[PDB]
Amino acid sequence: VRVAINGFGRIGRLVMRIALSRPNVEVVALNDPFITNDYAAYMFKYDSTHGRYAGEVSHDDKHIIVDGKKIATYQERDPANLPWGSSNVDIAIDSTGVFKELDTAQKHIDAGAKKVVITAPSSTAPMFVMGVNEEKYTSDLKIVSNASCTTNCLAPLAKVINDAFGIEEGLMTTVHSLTATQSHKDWRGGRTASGNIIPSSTGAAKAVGKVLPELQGKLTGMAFRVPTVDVSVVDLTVKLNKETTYDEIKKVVKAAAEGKLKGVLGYTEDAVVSSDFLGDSHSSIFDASAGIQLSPKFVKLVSWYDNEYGYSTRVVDLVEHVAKA
Ligand SMILES: *[C@H](CC(=O)Nc1ccc(C#C)cc1)C(=O)OC
Repeated sequence: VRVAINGFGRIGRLVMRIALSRPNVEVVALNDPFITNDYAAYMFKYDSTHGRYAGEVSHDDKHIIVDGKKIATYQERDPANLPWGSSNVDIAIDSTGVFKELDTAQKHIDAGAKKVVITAPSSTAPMFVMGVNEEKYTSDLKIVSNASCTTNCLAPLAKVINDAFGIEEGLMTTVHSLTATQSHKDWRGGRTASGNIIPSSTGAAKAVGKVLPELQGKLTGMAFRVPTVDVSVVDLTVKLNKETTYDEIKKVVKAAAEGKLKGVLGYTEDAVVSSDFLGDSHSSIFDASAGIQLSPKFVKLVSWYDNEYGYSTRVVDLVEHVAKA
């Protein structure tokens, strides 16, 4: 599968690291009008949290070069100008977060790509979360969104819990890290991040309603942003339809993690802390020891996620899936 990446922020760079390692995915091109090839190579080589790339990185006037593989580079403000038809780009991965609707992501189709994968939530493109609703994709949909990293953490765990015990209602808190610098629409967010706990909204709990229609209207929540490494944790307080015990929840989650959700949902019982998940490619790692059940239908469930790395692995997953179709 021949892919091109638009945008070389955190996500585009990690999607590229992962796609270089996928045997059936070939990275053909990169586009980003705001950086030069030498900065792109620097940014790709170094990462404060996910380590130096274990391989050789350089560049020339027309490529970024990774372990010898030359990857053509472009600087187009308008993706309609990119040579995707000429380059034979099967799937364009858009990680700019600005061409994230059906009419704007269309530009990659116009430029010659067969399909587009938006690495950001979308109001108009269909949204897919691996292990939740990817079986619902059909090969006539040409533009799709991988939702958000918090949605990717919550939705697999919510699906498992709802399938086994039913969710009547749930309230979610995410203790959310500073990913990168991501302030006149959000006053709390313009305060110094570095020493503060900063409450914030989130649409993650409601976007689960898109990929799990049966949970529509049954979840909401909020976030506390903290100044830690790029690993966050979801704190899900659910009212259940059916009585259960915490050991039963553990077995159900563990079975899904070892079975149908292998590689997407993880499971631990160790005395973990957030930095133990830097680089973890799961969407959601259930922390069995951190959760707590009060009564047979009322439980707090806890799940970790590297908010860049698991998401970016799911992106390349969705790319292969959309291609396998
Ligand atoms: C996952 C990474 C991420 O969570 N970025 C993020 C989201 C919300 C806020 C706020 C307020 C800050 C940073 C991702 O990129 O999904 C879109």
